[PDB]
Amino acid sequence: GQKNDKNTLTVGVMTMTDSDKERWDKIEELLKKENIKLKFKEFTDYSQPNKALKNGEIDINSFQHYNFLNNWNKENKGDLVTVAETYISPINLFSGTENGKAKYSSAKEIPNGGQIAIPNDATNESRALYVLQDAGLIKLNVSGDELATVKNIKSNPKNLDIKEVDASQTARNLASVDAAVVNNSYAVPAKIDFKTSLYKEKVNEGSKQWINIIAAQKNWKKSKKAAAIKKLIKAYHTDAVKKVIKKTAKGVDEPVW
Ligand code: MET
Repeated sequence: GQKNDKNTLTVGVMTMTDSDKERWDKIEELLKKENIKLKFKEFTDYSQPNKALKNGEIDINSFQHYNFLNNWNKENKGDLVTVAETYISPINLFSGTENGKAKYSSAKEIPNGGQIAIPNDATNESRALYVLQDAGLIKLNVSGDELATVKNIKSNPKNLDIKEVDASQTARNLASVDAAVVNNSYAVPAKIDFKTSLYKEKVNEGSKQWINIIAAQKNWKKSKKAAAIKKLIKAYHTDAVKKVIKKTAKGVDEPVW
């Protein structure tokens, strides 16, 4: 059956944006030459694909950054591994909206006692708190690779309430809160207007932790899928695919190969 078919790979992804479709189209097209067939399982929530991969419902996934992976392994006693890097996806603080329009043109306009929604998984929660500091809204007593929670807020001059919600729910909150940090995987399908960005995460040598990856089981190299996974990586790391991602996700996803 499929799990023991050397020429089929089942890939776990989030609900596909148009740019996701186009890039996986090109990968598929390139993999015909190798007689590999791709199948996709789409997930709606970040807690799902690593569970599905451990359970062997999928052969690899392509949805997360290194941090999320390491953290997920820890919370779950998992042993999933990184097989390759894909793109980085600098995250934004987006203005809350009223009848669809931005309430604020810059972070400094966020009112005293206002509310900001962020992801509630350790690594994206922390990522978002670092963006708030960069946007000039808060100060943290922790720096660099060190994880942050609300407990690390040592300055909050506008007395903002930080509402920790699921990464999948930050977008939905924008109509109810003053601003939210929203992963692009969610921001694009929610059809958020990116003019409402009040701050875009910066990319430096310290951003390797937010590089997205393809993940597999620890023993994938001894599995029926080893050859197909290697071929998939070669197909992903082409100019053809790099061009597709840059064209269709310029400023959203940036290939790192
Ligand atoms: C599930 S960890 C977050 C991954 C998302 N694609 C990002 O780079 O923000």
